[PDB]
Amino acid sequence: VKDSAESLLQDLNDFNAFLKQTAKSRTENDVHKELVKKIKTVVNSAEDAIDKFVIEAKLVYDVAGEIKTIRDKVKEIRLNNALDLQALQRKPPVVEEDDVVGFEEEADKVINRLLGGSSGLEVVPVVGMPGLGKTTLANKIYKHPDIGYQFFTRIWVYVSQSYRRRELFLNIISKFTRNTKQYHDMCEEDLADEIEDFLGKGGKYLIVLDDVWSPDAWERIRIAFPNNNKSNRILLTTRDSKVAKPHDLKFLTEDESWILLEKKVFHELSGKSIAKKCNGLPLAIVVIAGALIGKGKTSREWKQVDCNKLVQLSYDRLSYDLKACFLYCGAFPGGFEIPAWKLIRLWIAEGFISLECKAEDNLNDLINRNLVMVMQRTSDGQIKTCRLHDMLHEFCRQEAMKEENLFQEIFPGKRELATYRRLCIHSSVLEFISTKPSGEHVRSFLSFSLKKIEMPSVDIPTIPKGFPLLRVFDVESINFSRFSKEFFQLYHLRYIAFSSDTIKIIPKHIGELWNIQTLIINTQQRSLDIQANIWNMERLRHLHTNSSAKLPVQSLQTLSTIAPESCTEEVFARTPNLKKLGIRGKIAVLVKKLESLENLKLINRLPPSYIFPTKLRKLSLVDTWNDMSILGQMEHLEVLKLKENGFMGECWESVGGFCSLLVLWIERTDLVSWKASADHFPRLKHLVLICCIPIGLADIRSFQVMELQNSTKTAAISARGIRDKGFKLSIF
Amino acid sequence: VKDSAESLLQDLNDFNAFLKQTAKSRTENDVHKELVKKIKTVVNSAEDAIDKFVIEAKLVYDVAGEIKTIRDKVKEIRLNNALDLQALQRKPPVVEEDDVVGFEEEADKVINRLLGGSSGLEVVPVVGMPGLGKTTLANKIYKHPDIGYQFFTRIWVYVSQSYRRRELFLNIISKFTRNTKQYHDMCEEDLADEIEDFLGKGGKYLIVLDDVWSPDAWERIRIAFPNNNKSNRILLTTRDSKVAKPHDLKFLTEDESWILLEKKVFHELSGKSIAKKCNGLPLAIVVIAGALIGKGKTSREWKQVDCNKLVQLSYDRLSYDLKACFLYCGAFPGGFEIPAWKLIRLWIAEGFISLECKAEDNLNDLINRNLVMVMQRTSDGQIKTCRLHDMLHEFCRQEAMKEENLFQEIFPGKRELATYRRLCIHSSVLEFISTKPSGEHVRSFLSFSLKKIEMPSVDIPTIPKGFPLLRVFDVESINFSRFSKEFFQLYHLRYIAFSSDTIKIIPKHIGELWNIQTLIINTQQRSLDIQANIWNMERLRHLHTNSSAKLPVQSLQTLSTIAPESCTEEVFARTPNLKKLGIRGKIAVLVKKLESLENLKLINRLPPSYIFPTKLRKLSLVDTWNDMSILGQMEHLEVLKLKENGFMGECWESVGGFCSLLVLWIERTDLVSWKASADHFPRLKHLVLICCIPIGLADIRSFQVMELQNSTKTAAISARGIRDKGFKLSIF
Ligand SMILES: Nc1ncnc2c1ncn2[C@@H]1O[C@H](COP(=O)(O)OP(=O)(O)OP(=O)(O)O)[C@@H](O)[C@H]1O
Ligand SMILES: Nc1ncnc2c1ncn2[C@@H]1O[C@H](COP(=O)(O)OP(=O)(O)OP(=O)(O)O)[C@@H](O)[C@H]1O
Repeated sequence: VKDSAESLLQDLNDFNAFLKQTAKSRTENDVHKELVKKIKTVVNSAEDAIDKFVIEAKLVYDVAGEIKTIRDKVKEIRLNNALDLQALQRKPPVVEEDDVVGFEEEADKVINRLLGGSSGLEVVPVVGMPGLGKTTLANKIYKHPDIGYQFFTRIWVYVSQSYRRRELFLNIISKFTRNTKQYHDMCEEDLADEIEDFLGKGGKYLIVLDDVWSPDAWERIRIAFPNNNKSNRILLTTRDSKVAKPHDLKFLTEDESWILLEKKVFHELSGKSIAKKCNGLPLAIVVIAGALIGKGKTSREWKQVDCNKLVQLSYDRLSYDLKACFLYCGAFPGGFEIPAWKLIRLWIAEGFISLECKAEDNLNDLINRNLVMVMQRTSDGQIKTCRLHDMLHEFCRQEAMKEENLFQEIFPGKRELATYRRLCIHSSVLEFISTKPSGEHVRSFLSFSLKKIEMPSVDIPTIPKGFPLLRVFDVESINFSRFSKEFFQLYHLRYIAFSSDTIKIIPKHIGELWNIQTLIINTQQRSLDIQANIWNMERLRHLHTNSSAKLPVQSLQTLSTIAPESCTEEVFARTPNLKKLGIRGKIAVLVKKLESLENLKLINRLPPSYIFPTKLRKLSLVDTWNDMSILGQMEHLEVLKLKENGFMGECWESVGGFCSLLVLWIERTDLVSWKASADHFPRLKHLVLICCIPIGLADIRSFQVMELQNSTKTAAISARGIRDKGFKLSIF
Repeated sequence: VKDSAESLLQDLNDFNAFLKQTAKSRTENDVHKELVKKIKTVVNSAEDAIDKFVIEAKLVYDVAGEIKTIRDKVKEIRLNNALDLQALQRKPPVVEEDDVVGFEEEADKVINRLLGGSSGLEVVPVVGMPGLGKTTLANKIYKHPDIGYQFFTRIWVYVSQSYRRRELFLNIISKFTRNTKQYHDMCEEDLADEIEDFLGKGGKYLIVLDDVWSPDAWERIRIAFPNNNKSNRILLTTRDSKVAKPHDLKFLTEDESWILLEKKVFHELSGKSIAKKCNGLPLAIVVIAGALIGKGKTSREWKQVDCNKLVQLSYDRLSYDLKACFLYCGAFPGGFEIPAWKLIRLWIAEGFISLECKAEDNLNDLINRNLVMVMQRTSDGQIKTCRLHDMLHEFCRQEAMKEENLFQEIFPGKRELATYRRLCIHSSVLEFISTKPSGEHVRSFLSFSLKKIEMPSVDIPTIPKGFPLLRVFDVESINFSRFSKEFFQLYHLRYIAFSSDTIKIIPKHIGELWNIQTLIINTQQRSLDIQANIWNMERLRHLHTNSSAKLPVQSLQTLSTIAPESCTEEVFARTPNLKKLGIRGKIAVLVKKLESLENLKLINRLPPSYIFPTKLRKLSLVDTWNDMSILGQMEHLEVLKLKENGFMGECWESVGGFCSLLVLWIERTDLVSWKASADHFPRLKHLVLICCIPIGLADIRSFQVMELQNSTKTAAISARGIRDKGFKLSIF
C-alpha cells in the first residue's frame, strides 16, 4: 500500500503541475473546461486518499481500494484526453464625457494639485478600485477649461498591461509632426529624445498616463518627458498603489448613484434600491443601467432586478497562491468585517501559504492592488480588519463557486454534497444541520455569522459524523454545550475555532489530534482548564482563549490569556519561539526567558524594570501613576495601551524616558493632573485618550496624530491648542 | 545481470543526453519542469544502481531488483511522456540619472582617463559584477558637462547578447541624417564606411558601447569607427574581463549603501542592517528598496525583511559542466574563503571535470566572467582563495537547491532525505548527527565550518551507516577519535578529508577503498604512520597531511609532508608523475629521479647543487646565509620561500646568480647585513620580507612589486628610497 501511495503521490504531483500550468491562461473551450474540472476532482480525491493513508499509517483495506480506483481513474484520464492535455498547456476605454456625476469637486481638487507645486516635473497619481472612474476623472480634468488654458500642450497616453514603447513614442511624435517616416530607423531612445525636444520647445505640458500597471512601464515611458524647470505635470491613473509611490478616488454616494442610474436609464423605490446596491461603484451602475434599459418600464420587472472582464485584469495578475487567498476572502458573507488575524490563520490552515509573515505579505499585496479594502488598523499601523467590495465579493463568490469549486455556499442534495470541498453556511444553520448532511470530501466547515447560535444536544455530533475529513472547523458563532466522541475522531483537523457557554475543561482527547495548528476556545466562563497535551502537539502554533486557561504541567507562537499559575519556568521553557503572550488570571499572583516576545498583555506594584523582557515592543495592562517610571526604562517598548482602569491615580508627573514609545493609549482612567515635557516622549507619534493635557508635546517632532474622545471640554480646548501649535486631531 | 547493467547504462546515457539538451533553454512550463525533475531523479537512481553493481562486480539480488525496477521506471517514463519529451528538446536598460551615489570620484577618474592619452582611438573598458552599476557610471560620464564640452559627437550604442549589425549601423546613421532610405541596398560594410565618414567629418567623438559580451562583437562593430589621429575615445562596459583586453568598478560602501536605500525608499537600525546586507551592490539595494516601498513604515515590518534575470544572463552563457562547477561554489557558506585547491579537488571528485589543469581553467573562466571574486593570490600569481558575492551566493544556493537538486543545505524528514543527493551542513552538526539520518542516495557530505567540532564516540559510525554511497566526505572541521568498521565499507569514496587529534596511524583497511582520489589527513600529532597500501590505490592522486607521514615500503601527483625515511629510491620509483612534494621529518636525516617535480618543501648544510632536481620551479625551506649560492645555481628556480627561521645568519653577500628567480620570500630571519647587486637577481619581480636592504635592486628591469612588513624603520626608509628611485611598495 505504501508503494501505491508513492505512485499516487507522483500522479497527484503531475496533475497539480498541469493544473498550475493551465491556470496561466483562461480557456473558453468547453471541452477543456470540463477536462480541467475532471482533473481537479481527481486531484481532490487523490489528496483525500493520501491523507487517509497517512492518518492510518500514523495510527486500510478501504484505503487500498480507494487508492487503486483513483490510480485507475488517473490512468483513464491520461489515456483518453492526451490530445486535450497537450493542447491545454488594444482598445482604449470609452468613458462618459457629458453626464459625469459626483466628480465636480474631485476634479477641482486634482486640478488645484496640478496647477500648484514646485517648478519640477511632478506627478499626480490617481489610485482606485477597478471601475471606480479614474479614467473618467482624468478625462474630465484633461478637457477642463482651466487645464486647457494653463497647459499649452496636453497629451493623453493610454498605457496598459500590453504596450509597445516604439508605438507609444511614435504616437506622441505624431501630435507634433506629420512626417513620421523620418523616424523609421531611429532607436526608441532617439525617439524619446525627439519627444523631449518637442515638449521642451513649447511651454508647460500636461500628460495623462492612463492605466499604468507596473513601475517598470512608468520608468521606461518617463524617459521621453523633459524636466526643464517648468511646472510640467503628469496625471497618472492606476489600480496598484505601488505605482503611485497619491489621490484615492472617492466612491459615489447613494444620491449620486441614484442620479447616475436615472440619467443612464431615463435619458422609484425599486430604482433607488438598485442604485443603493451598487455601493457607489459607477461601473456597476452602468452595467445595471444597460441591463435595465432592455426591460420594460414596469414596477414588476424592476423588482425582479431587486463587469467581469475588467476585474479579471487584476485577478489574472495574481500568483497561483494569491488567487486562492483572494477567492477565500469571498467565503465571508457580504459586507462582513474580516478579522485579519483570523483570515491569516485560515489561509495557513487551508494550505494556501514564517508562515504568518508570508500571509500578511499576501494580505498587503491584495490591499495594494486595491482588491481588498482596509477599514480598521491597529494603533501601531498594522491592519486589523478588512472587507471585500460587493462587486469584488460577487466576483470571488462566482469564481470560487463555479470555476474552481474552492468553496460552496449553502439545500444541496446527497449527490451534490459528495462533490463539495468546503462549506460556508451563515443562514439557517440549524435547519441545514437537522437534515443530517454527509460530505465525504468536505475539508472545511465555515460559519461566519454575527448572531450567536445555540446548537441542540441531539444535533451535536452531526458535523464530525457527516464530515470526517474536516481540516478547518470555524463555528465560533455556534455554542457547543459538550463535545461528542466523534469530535476526537477528526484527526485531519488543523484549524478548530468553537464558542461555548459552559465548557470549563478541555478533554485530554483533544491531544489525540496532532494536526492542530490553531486552537481557539471562545468561552464565557471565567476560568478554563486545558487538560489536553498542548506540548505534545508538534504543529500547534496559536492558542487563543478569552478565559484564564490553565496549561498542563517550538512551533508555538501565541499563548493568549493563560493563568499566571501556568507562567512557570518549566512551561515557558517549552515555548522558546513565543511572540505574543497574554495573562488574565488575577495578575496579583505574579517571562524573562522569552527572548523573542513582542506582545505582552496582563488583565486583572510593578517589579523592577530589569525583570520585564528587554525585547518587548507592545505591552497592554488592563484592570491592573508613578509606576510608569518602570515602563519608561523599557528601551524597546513602542506601544503602551492602558485600558479599563489600567493605571489609577490622581497626579502623574512624567519622569521616565520613553526613548522608543510611539503610541500611548489610555482608556477609562481617573487621571486628573498630568505634567510632561518633550524630553520624556522623544518619539511619540500616536496619542489616544478615551473616557479618561500638558503643552509640552507640541515640541515633539514625530507627534503627528492625536485622538480624543468624550471627556471634559478643558481637554478638548487643550487638544485644539496643541493642534494650533500634518497634525491629525479628532475630538468626540 | 551484466546485460541488464548494459541496457540500464544505455537508458541512462539517453536520459543524460536529454538532460544536456534541455539545459540549453529555460522552460517556464510547469509540466516540463516536473518531467525534468522526474527524469533527473530516475537518472540519479540509475547511477546509484550501476555503481552498486560495479562495486559488487569488483568484489547482488537486491542490485538486480533495483536495476529491474529502474528499467521499468525508464520504460514507463518513455511511454507516458513521449510528446512532452519531444517538446522539451530588445530592451535597453533604464538606469538612474538623478540620484547616483558614490560614483562622483569614479566618474572623474574615468573622465580624466578619457580626456588624457595619445591621439589614437583608445578604449576605456569598465568591467564589473552583474548589477554593479557600469551602465549608470557610463551614463553619468556620457552626460557629464566636461565630456559634453570636450567631445563634439557623443554616441550611445547598446550592444547585448543579441544584436544586429545592420540595425545598429542604421541607428548610428540616423543620428547624422534623416534620409536613411538611401541605405536600403548598401551592404553593412558600406554602412560602416558611411559612419566612418560621418564621424570623421566633425571633431573628436566619444562612443559608449554598452554591454559587450564577446570580443567578436567588439571586432565586428569596431569597423565603423575611424582612427583619424584625433583623441577619439570609446567607453566600453562589460561583464567579462576578456572583452576588456581596464577599469574595475568599485562597490558602494556601507554608508553609501544606506544613503542609496534611504533615497530609494524615502524620496533606522533595521534600514541600516538591510542596506549593509546588500554588500555594496546597487542592484540588490534597488530590489530591496522596491520591496520595502510596498510595506508599511513600521519597525515590525522592517525587521521581517531582516534580481534573478540579470544573473541568469551570465549563468546561461556557461557550459553544461561549468554550470555545475559554478553552482557547487554555493555549497560553501556565505562569505566563506573557498580554498582554490580544495575547490578543484572537490570538482574533480564530484565528476564535474590533466584534470587539475581543466579545473583551474574552469575556475579562471568563472573569475574572468566576474562570477567569482579573487582575494588571495599565490606569490607567483596563482589564485589561492576565492569567494562568491552574496547575491551570486544566493543565486547559486537557490538554483542548486530548487531547480537542479545539486545539493541541499541542512531537519529534513526520512522521506525528504531519500531524495537528497548532496548534504552541506555547517551549523548544529551534532544535533543533526544525533538524529541518526539515513540517506540511501546521498553522494556527498560537506561540512565547511571554521569552528572545530569534536565528534562523540557513540556517534562515530552514523555517517558511514546512514550514507553508504558517499563519494565525497569533507568533514575536516570534525575531529574523529577513531575509525569505525563502517568507514571501510565506503567503497564509493573518492574524496575523503577528515581532521583528528589522536590518530597516529592509518589502518591497512583504507587500502580496501580503491576509488580514493584525494586523501587529506589533518592531524595534530607530530608523526603519522600510513600503513594502508598507498601504491595499491590505482586512482589516488593527492595525499595531503600536516604531519610527518611515513609511507609503507602513476596517477599520484602530490605527496605533502612525508617523512625523509620514506624518501627512498624505491618509493620515488612508484611515483614518476609527482609534481609537488613536501617533507616535514627532521630534514637533518637527509628526489633526483622526480623529473616532473615543480614544488619542493622541506620543513625541519646544503648538498652540492647538482643533487637537487633541475626541473624544480618552486622551493620552500622552513626551520632548516652563504649556502644560498647552492640555490643560485638552480637554472629553473622561480619562487624561493624562506619561512620560520629558514635561513639563519648575520652577514649575507650575494654571490650566486638567480637567472630564473622571480619571487624571493624571507620570513622570520635574523639577517643583519645583506649585500646584493642587480646582476645577481636579473629576473626578480616580487620581494617579500616579513618579521625579519641594499640599493642595487632599483637597476632591475623586472622589479615592480616589493612587500614589507613590521621591522626597523631603517628598512622602511630603504624601501621608500628604492620606490623613489609601476612600482608597488607596501610597508606595515
Ligand atoms: N462619475 C461618473 N459619472 C458617470 N459615469 C461614470 C462615472 N465614473 C465612471 N463612469 C462610467 O463607468 C465606467 C467606469 O470606467 P472608468 O474607465 O471610468 O473606470 P476606471 O477607474 O478607469 O477603471 P479601470 O481600472 O477598469 O480602468 C465607464 O463606463 C465610465 O464612463
Ligand atoms: N551609484 C548608483 N546610485 C544609484 N543607483 C544605482 C547606482 N549604481 C547602480 N544603480 C542602479 O542599480 C541598478 C544597476 O543596474 P546597472 O545598469 O547600473 O548595472 P550594470 O553594471 O550595467 O549591470 P548589468 O551587467 O546587469 O547590465 C540600476 O537600476 C541602476 O539605476
